[PDB]
Amino acid sequence: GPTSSEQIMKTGALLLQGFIQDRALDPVPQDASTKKLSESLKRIGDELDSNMELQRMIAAVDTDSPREVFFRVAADMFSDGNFNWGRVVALFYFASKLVLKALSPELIRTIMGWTLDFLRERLLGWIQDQGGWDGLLSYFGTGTWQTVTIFVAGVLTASLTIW
Repeated sequence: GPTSSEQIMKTGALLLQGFIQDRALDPVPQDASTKKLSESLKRIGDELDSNMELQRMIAAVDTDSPREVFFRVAADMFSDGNFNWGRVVALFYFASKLVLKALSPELIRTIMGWTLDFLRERLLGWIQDQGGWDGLLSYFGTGTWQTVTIFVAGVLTASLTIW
């Protein structure tokens, strides 16, 4: 079921992989909720793509160690010990941005593993408490593409600054 850790990891990999192919390994087949989730992540990422302060900040991380900056940003976004879906979206979106800079190639799988490792270690308990990824569906329903973007862009920009 969708609260099983194994299902959460699998759906998470699929959402992350499918999301990284938007902004820029074979697509194992998908379900109905996960299709709705992929469409939503695409919409948010397009909206985040046009958030100018966010893009200015992402352009500001001159990163010779993508792993260093990635774990510093993921930790900082969660360093208060709380969780919410906006931070998760921020995490996925930032991983996709690191992929884009690497387009100068095996890093897709590398960066995906960083994100799923952070997901498993730091986030899985909270997602279980949410009922699984359906929690994220609700988060997109309770709001507006343009409204949720403000908050995702807010958490990601704040974290990129500390670094």
